[PDB]
Amino acid sequence: HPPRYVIGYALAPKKQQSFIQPSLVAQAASRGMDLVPVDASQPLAEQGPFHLLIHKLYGDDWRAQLVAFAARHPAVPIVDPPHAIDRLHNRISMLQVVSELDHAQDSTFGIPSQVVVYDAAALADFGLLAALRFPLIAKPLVADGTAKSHKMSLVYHREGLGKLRPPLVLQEFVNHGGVIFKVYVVGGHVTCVKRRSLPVVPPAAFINQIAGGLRRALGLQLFNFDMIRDVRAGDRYLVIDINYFPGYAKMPGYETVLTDFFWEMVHKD
Amino acid sequence: HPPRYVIGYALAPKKQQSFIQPSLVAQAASRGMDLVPVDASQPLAEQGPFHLLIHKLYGDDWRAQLVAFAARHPAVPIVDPPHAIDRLHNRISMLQVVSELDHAQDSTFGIPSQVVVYDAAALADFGLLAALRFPLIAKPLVADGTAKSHKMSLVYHREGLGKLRPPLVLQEFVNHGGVIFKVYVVGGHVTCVKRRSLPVVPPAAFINQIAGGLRRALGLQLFNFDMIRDVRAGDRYLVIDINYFPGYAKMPGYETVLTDFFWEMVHKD
Ligand SMILES: [Cl-]
Ligand SMILES: [Cl-]
Repeated sequence: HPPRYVIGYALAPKKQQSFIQPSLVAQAASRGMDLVPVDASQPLAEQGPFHLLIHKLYGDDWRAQLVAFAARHPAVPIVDPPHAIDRLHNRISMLQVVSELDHAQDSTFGIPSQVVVYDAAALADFGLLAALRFPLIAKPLVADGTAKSHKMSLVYHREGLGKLRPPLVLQEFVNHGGVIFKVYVVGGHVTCVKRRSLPVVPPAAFINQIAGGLRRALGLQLFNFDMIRDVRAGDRYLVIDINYFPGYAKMPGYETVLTDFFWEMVHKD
Repeated sequence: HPPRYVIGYALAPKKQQSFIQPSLVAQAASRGMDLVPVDASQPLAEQGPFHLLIHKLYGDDWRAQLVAFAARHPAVPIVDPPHAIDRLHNRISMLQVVSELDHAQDSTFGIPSQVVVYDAAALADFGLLAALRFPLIAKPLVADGTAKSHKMSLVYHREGLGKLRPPLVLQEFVNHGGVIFKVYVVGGHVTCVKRRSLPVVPPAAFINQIAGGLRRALGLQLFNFDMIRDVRAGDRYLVIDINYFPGYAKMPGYETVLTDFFWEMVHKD
């Protein structure tokens, strides 16, 4: 009796293997939603009508197909738009966006200061590096997340630092008490994981406002953010990283969370 | 007998006053080129045919008119495209682009390392700031050049630093021997000014290759860059700033340089 919605999905085979699971496909179809793979080997405008597109692909060809799609079909949502995803690719611009949140709660929300190093010479000669407290978080300045060496790494000593490839961004990583909070966000829904960095949770209303703010600022429905407590004061939180469309299939109950999401998106008013 | 070219110009009144001078307009017309102001109070597609557009305006309305213009008239050059100008607005992304030049000359070309500070708290608490050698160069992280307080400033002491507005980018400014080189570029043409920062020139072939590289990397025909010698080694140069469409009317002979440019652009093959 009631009509059916197509969710097209354009994902790499490994993301497909991990995120598109029998349980997801079956729950979604049970509620009237058909997850349908997108032929990477064929144009998007040549592909069957969609009420919703989700993807995690990069590259000029894909972005092009999506811009075309967006022009041709303004009412069909894209999760997430390529321009919104680009906002994550420069670490310094990403954190620029997070700076623009209003904080106007009894918990405070800061961004950590960063050192940017652009060449081999600087990595050896820059005096300021010799007054940095290890361990350090290092990330290439522009990445995307695709290459394995576009990921955050710890550095325990100067010698480890000198073997990294510039341009990179460094952050002191010492005020956190050995605890990271990975926060997974799916539209208006938030979930939170204490993890022990170096291989006592924040107030839930606070985390919700932060997730709310990042979502409005980045224009992404699917991300996680890492945060730490500043254990100097013990009421101050710092966002240290944001990653697009993370590995939700590790969270139990993810199929229910993503199916409710998919359904919210295909009733977008 | 030979045909005439229209150069449309969209500039703020103060840039108009300084750059559009009787000598320019008269030299250009003498060579068959009509500089014609653009009605800011009317749409661009409603304005008379142009063989060339030069502008120094910012804002979503202008960028829109230009994107439209670019779609409708691909063969008409725009100096410079808005997306190319945006490449200058984040100091860290700007220097990212300059990092990507090949250097493959007996002179070396580096980028200085930068500290990025995002909030008031960090400006007071960040330990790394207390091991920085003054004087410092400070610039807001995103600017555009429009507001007067979107310009590079010197900082002589910690107390001066604590009164600046984050997010900002800091650079140690101590290795330069008190000498800045402002380098003005107009398409393939370069010119060079020794200036005494804190209120013995580089090889010309070196400066030309750098200007060449920045021009190809940024996709801007009209900029200047500031460079210093590293006076430790005395053969190593660092780009410390780039500014779109600078005050050429201060250089004597600028009318001849810009008229030859305008003419090169309206024979673009
Ligand atoms: Cl997954
Ligand atoms: Cl001028």
